[PDB]
Amino acid sequence: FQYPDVYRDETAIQDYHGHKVCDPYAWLEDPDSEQTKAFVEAQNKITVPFLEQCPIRGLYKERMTELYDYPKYSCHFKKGKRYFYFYNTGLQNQRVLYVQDSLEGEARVFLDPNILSDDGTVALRGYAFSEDGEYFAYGLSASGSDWVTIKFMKVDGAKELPDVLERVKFSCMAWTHDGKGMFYNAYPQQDGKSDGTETSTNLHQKLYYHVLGTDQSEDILCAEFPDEPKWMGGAELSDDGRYVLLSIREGCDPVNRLWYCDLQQESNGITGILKWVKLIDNFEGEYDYVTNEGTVFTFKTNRHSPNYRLINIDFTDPEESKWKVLVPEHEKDVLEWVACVRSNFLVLCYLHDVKNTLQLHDLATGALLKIFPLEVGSVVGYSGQKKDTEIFYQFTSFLSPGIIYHCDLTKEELEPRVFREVTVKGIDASDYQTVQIFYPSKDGTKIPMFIVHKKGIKLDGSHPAFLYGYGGFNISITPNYSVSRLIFVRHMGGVLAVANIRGGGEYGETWHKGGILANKQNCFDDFQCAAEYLIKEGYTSPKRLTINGGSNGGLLVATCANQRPDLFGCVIAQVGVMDMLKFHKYTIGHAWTTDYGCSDSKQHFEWLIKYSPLHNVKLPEADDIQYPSMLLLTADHDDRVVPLHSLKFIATLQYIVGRSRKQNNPLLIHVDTKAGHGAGKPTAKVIEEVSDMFAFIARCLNIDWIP
Ligand SMILES: O=C([C@@H]1CC(F)(F)CN1C(=O)CCN1C(=O)c2ccccc2C1=O)N1CCCC1
Repeated sequence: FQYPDVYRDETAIQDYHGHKVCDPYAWLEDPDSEQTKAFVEAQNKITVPFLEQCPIRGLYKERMTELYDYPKYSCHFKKGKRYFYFYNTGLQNQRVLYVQDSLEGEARVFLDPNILSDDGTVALRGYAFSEDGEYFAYGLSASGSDWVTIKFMKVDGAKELPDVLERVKFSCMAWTHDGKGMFYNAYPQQDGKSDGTETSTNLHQKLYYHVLGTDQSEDILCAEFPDEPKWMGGAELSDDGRYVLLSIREGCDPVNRLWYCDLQQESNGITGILKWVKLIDNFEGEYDYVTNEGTVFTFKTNRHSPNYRLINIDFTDPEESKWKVLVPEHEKDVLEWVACVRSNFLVLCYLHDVKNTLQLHDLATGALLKIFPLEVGSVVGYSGQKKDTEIFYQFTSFLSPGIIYHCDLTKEELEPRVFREVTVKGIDASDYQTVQIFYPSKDGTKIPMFIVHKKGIKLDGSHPAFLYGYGGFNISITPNYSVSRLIFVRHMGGVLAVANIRGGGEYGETWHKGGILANKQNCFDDFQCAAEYLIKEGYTSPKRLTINGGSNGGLLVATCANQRPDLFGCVIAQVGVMDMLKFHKYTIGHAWTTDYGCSDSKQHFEWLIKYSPLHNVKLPEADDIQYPSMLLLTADHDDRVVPLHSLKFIATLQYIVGRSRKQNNPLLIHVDTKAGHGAGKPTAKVIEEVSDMFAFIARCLNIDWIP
């Protein structure tokens, strides 16, 4: 196979604070052009076959269907007088929402998204029940877009209502307790397309209030910031449903603004812009509403608390030099989330060395009452509200699909018991072993990393290791269950390894801030030192190492291949960011500037320019050295991270590095149709994806298959 001829527009010179930089494939930024679509068809025209010629691709796909064909369950959660839970019988495209009148009664289907699209590309995204639990609202995203459409249903007898709301994106959903309507966000009718294939930027998001039974055209706009195109304010009601807490965001940082409105002070209902009272009118800290008792509101904050803590604010006595610390910041443990339950019970879930821990405190004083026992892993689900008298929480780990626990908090002795549990026949945990080491980075900083391998393997660098990482946006990559990665471990004798490099939140905002802006390069160094570790201690070798990542992840893997291509022999970047110069001009990109910086700033341009994947591709100077096999994966409806990044990055690779004679390794790309950034991808498509990713690896590193 030969790489297709791509037209280079050498006249595309733009001036960044003096420096002149060329973008000969800037024409790839037009999704609807004939040239772009020819480029796309042409690339998939050489990748599809390639991927299909590997026989393992069928062995993998077959083992995937089987092993992934197990009952996936969500936590039961009570709304009103009925119970609810999502459930997938095994290989169903999208999870279904079942309902029951009693934890012991038979349960029926309440919402089956599977009947709205022959191929599972229409998916539920976001949902909100009325306070009474008698009305349901849900948004559905087509083809993977972020764009959503909210419909309404009457819980009793599952009735469809004529209500429909369009042009919704990154919106909240809050029902007033009077059950009259719902708060939501929508954008201004922009010229062009609005289905997820466009790249137009998103600004001027407003807060509107839909009154059930009316046309969207009659909705009440409740808040807008016309002087600030980027601010995005979500709303929600206090537990007593008297206050509306509006959280104003600008960028992806864990900081917001807290404005409130005493519903009981509105001259006569919600008739327009609200009389917002500006409590926290600055972006210096995160304020997360937990619950409130009267005017006393309790919020999870990080204000002078890198690891987060708890505070009480009386709205009558707002002055900061008065807030009362309920639960002080833990010197080393990070406070992930807090939930109020059974009125005065508080459930906090900490992150102790990238491991979740579940405790239970007293809202009144904050004293610790109980510790819920969990193995090493992650708590992935929870269900317990102020009015509930019971909790439900899901536990997952590298080797455990999941365990749902239950707990009746009305009992004197708080003893929790297994509610639901599920094992994946075909796999035997006792055969694998999880270890967590701490390796040092280029600067001394000890970085954590988990490693799953079979028991008994001899460290002689003879195994193919899959190294994963993300690094950024305060996201913490904790222990999860991936059948698709285990198969790799047992059917290709591979070594799984996940690194928690700086930029993430595993260690408060100081871990987040140590891998962003002027220190972004700290994650690439952090993630490189991980390959060097696995390789040094004989887990694997350079030619048999694979590094995956997507979104912020994919940028990481793409930059590490550009900086140290001699370290890995395979790279798989999914829907990643590649153009660090023009990234902020698309869809919601402007919100990422808080982690990367802005090419618009003479000072930010210098950090970016040095690592921007698309602008640092180079032919290795050493004779015996070449680029690792690379597979970029992206879809046409990814409006989160528009395809132009990968599209442009691939044209560049095949040209600069691809066309030389010493480069035997492949530089392929695969553009999926009817799929977006990742969320909501139907099962079928999911399976198909991993089969490629791993087939590619097998053909590239020449890996045999182990029955
Ligand atoms: O998608 C993203 C970044 C980093 C993230 F944290 F993962 C999520 N993200 C965001 O861009 C998230 C965008 N986003 C908001 O800012 C927001 C405000 C209120 C409600 C809903 C939303 C929402 O989806 N990226 C892809 C490339 C790297 C960053």
